[PDB]
Amino acid sequence: PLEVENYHALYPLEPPAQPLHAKLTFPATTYRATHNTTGYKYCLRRIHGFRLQSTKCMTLVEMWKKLQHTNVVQLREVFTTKAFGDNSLVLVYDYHPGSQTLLAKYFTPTSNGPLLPEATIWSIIMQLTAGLKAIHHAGLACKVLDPTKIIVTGKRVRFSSCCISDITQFDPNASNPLALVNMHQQDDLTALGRLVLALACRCLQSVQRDNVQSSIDMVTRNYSTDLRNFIVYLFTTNNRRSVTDLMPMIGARFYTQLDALQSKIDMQEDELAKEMENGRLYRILVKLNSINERPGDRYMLKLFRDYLFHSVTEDGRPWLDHAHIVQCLNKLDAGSIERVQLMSRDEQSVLIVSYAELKNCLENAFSELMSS
Amino acid sequence: PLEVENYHALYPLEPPAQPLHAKLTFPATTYRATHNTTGYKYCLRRIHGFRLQSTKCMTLVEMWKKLQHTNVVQLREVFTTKAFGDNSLVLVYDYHPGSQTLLAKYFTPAPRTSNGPLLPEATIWSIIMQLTAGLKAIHHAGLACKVLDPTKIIVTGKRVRFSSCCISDITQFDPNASNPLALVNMHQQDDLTALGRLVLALACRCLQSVQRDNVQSSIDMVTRNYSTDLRNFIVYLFTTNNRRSVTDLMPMIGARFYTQLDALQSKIDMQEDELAKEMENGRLYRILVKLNSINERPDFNLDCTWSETGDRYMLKLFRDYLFHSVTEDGRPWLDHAHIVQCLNKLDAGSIERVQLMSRDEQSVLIVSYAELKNCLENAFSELMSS
Ligand SMILES: Nc1ncnc2c1ncn2[C@@H]1O[C@H](COP(=O)(O)OP(N)(=O)O)[C@@H](O)[C@H]1O
Ligand SMILES: Nc1ncnc2c1ncn2[C@@H]1O[C@H](COP(=O)(O)OP(N)(=O)O)[C@@H](O)[C@H]1O
Repeated sequence: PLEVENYHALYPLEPPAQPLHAKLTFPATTYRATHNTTGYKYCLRRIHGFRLQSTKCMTLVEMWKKLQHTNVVQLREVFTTKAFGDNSLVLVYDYHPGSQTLLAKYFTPTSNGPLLPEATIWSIIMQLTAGLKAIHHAGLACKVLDPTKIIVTGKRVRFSSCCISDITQFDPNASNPLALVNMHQQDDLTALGRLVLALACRCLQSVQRDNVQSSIDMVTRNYSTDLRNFIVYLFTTNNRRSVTDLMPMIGARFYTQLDALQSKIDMQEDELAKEMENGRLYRILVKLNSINERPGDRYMLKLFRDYLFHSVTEDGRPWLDHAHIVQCLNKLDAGSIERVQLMSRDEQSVLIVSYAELKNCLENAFSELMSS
Repeated sequence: PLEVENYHALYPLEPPAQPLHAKLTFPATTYRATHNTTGYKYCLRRIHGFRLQSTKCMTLVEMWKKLQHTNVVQLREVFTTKAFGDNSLVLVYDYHPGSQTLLAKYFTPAPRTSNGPLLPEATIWSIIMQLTAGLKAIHHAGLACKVLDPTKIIVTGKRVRFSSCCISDITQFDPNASNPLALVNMHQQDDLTALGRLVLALACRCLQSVQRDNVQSSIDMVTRNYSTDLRNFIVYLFTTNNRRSVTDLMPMIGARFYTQLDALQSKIDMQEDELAKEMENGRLYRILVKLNSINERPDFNLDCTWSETGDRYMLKLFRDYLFHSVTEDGRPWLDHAHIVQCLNKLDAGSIERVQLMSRDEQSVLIVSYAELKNCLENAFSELMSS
């Protein structure tokens, strides 16, 4: 299995994907792949020997593809295929690199590992809550919510494979569908509460039906009263629950998170401003190379091309400076007033040109070439 | 005036700084400056004909310096100098480029049509979420914006900032008072009021809607065309008998936080993309430089090298494959995307093979990219050693 219909270059993720419970476990596996047309790297998940029962399910998927939230791993497309040798349904998601499952992050062996700092638990709470708000608004339920089902790429938290579980369990013909999405949506909120308690305890089996109440008691000792009420709110099942209702409990923290994100944006704003250089170089040289090969002005650029890479040390040895080439190209891109002296292969001719002028020669030459 | 205290190549920002009213208007100009030691570019404000009275205001300037928030333009230093040709006090801020005042952005007219199509509500909240973020940061540090209004806020791309918060305190600062900072709380309330006017003015997008006479109906304007949350927001700020807090405004913004919190994360996503492509650009620019050194470099590099043979020739053919493509019309087809795909294949050195065709139709040459990379590597090292 090296080819799939709309993709190729598949690579197996680890750990191997868990087999999924429909009624009978359908062995299922998730893969790194590469798009055939663009060469983009995506993530695709195969569930073995599965065919969608009705077309209506397709409507449900369309909702899933349609949804777009930063806190949800994007669903890109879904197709049924026989290429693997067991005809199967594969879902393609965006591939987020170096990500590990939240289970992997925090529950792998103050218990197993130093109990999570409160600060972190809220940042998680805000991301997960945001995703849920987006999902529920979009008239969907996560369906399954638990440590394996959420992935953390760097500091970001994302609902990794939410659509799958909904697809597998869906009824094409359902008595009150919208009434059922309602119970499902609530379930998530109960499941959200169960998750965060596992986090605050940083022991997965704290959530145990038996254990939970003492686990809650622990939470309040080591963490704030707010985090308590939050967790206690999600657990009081009797009442209808909303992502909105959690809002005053997170409370003013939103400003800390909102504020943090802006300085991350300012962080990368600087980085990006520096590394933007690489781009200009790649592009400026690409214009120049295309110009040099294809056929006065053309000769001028060609002499300049010799200036950069045709160099010879007094002896006859080459003089390739990497740094010099970068400087000259940057000056060329800037179109600086400063002038360089070009020498023709003939001894007599010598050319004096401003970079700004030379940049024009390239700019003029390219446009005509594109035009033709 | 081309040299300053720490500063040279000062450039005049437009539109020109508005005069500053303390008692008698002091003409002012704001400048783009380059730091001499650092070469970093800052923004500095000169208010004309001034002398600081005392260290007392300085102790206050220290606090502004301590403070550092994303929604406020940073204060770096304040100094009094006689260089510009008179007595002036100059304040140095971080320079945010291409930024414009909030007044200029939303209130410049081209005509309820107002002067412009009423602002989208979503837009207004994001502004609210950023200004409130600013005051929350500033009060919490025991300060009052002192002046809040369309001119004093600048918008740099999507980012909204308090442009020159510190200036108001030093200019109006007095040697003798009940205390310098005894007054700060009434200032803070004055801010929260001033916030209300700004957002009301934005809703209407008519600047004069703030005026005493007009307000009630301006609020009436808001309620017709916007959410009743925005109504409550503007209205809450206007009750004056009550002591108030920036963080009291929270439930009114309410569920928007996810909305904003989300757009920022998507901005973070977009940058990681951009940041990624730049590194690729990095990888490939360098591959290209190695490619260029070799082609036609081999003028006399080797005596024995025979025409059209082995490594030098194979890389020449590859160069033609990238930059010497003809559209069926016979037009030069330069493919930007194609070139990037090929170089990545060469940089990665993939299993997959490509067909390199001579200018002669007869000659054709099929080579794996991994083999294709090897030629460049071996060709380059041979050249590097000399
Ligand atoms: N959408 C995704 N993009 C990139 N990597 C992903 C991903 N979803 C999951 N992964 C990676 O694969 C591992 C398990 O993912 P997956 O097989 O889909 O979830 P599972 N069956 O273990 O519950 C995780 O450690 C995670 O790093
Ligand atoms: N801190 C700052 N960094 C970069 N640019 C700034 C800035 N403060 C103001 N500007 C720009 O300079 C112009 C005038 O600045 P400013 O002096 O704040 O306006 P003013 N004095 O008439 O009230 C504005 O159009 C604004 O875009």
